[PDB]
Amino acid sequence: APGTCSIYGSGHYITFDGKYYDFDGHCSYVAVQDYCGQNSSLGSFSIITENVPCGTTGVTCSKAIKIFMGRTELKLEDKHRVVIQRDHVAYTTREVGQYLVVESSTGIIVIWDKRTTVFIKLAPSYKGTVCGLCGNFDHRSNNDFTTRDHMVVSSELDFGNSWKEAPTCPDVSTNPEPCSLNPHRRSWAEKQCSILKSSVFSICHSKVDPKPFYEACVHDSCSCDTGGDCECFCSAVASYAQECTKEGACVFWRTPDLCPIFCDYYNPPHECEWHYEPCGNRSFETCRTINGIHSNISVSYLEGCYPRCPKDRPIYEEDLKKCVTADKCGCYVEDTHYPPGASVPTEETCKSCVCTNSSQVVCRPEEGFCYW
Ligand SMILES: *[C@@H]1O[C@H](CO)[C@@H](O)[C@H](O)[C@H]1NC(C)=O
Ligand SMILES: [Ca+2]
Repeated sequence: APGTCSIYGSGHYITFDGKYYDFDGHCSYVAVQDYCGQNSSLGSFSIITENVPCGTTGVTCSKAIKIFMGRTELKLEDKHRVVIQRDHVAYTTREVGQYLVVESSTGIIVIWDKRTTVFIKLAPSYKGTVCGLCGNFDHRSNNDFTTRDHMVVSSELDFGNSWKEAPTCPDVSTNPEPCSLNPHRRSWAEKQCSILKSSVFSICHSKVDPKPFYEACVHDSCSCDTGGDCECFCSAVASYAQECTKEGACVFWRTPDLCPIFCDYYNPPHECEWHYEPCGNRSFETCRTINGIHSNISVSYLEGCYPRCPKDRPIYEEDLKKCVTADKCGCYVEDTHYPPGASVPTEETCKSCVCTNSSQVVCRPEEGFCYW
């Protein structure tokens, strides 16, 4: 029973609690934090999305995600996870299918597709104790629009604006209407996006209502008018797929003509490792699934290109893109991978260290005084 916030395409949001709503601000904003009480200082983590305008109609798209876990700051930007400041909470950074996943010992998962979409998973412990654009995760939709000042509002725009992180950003006064703005895109938009209501997604229509996702798929196909509309369309179908695969109803919607994916590209010369899985596979073992964070909270189900490793080397080792035996993974220290044999660094005195040929990190003193 975790909660999931979604932020995708050109300004669409799904609170932990099931409220769909659009908001298009050109600022950084608080997707969710637990600094939500009366005290400035009382809380743990904030997750920020930096949004930018995308297209000419005035909509805005998510471009980066900032993660604060206590005094630690991470950014997801330019297809990377980069570290801005660190002193220590534990997090691990895996690539999973299409996505890039940051996972923390404290119940927090960020799932990012390296473009406009992010999912945020919180462990059930956080119920009630969060706030921001994702709501407060208390099973009640009616009340997610709580301003940073603890007032309830009906206005999408007041809500969103009160969760801006830099006060010099201007406020939003209007919610753009891209299809009326760009009627010459209405037809293509409604045709492509009509897959979401078609037979292909039949099984999911019991579990997830496709109206909001269809409407945002059209929104975006009209608003992506500067280049690259097929990525806005495909992103928008994929967000729906996800909710399905979550709520049980994995759909194989991709085809060579519609939103093709090129997993075969990653295959070496005479091999057939890499393959598209539309629902992941739950028993996917990587070197980082085994030696990093192990939360109750599942990410296996994401679509992407996955490798198939042999019996003789069942464990995919992300960092060197090779298959290996569990004991030849290497070492992880502060989410940094050292291979067997490599030397592991040490802000400690007279103490040298090594990652062994068995994926353990062990240290040795140096008597050059200092001893055992
Ligand atoms: C909470 O606010 C009080 C003042 O209301 C302040 O003394 C305190 O340092 C703040 N943070 C805490 C107690 O962690
Ligand atoms: Ca709520």
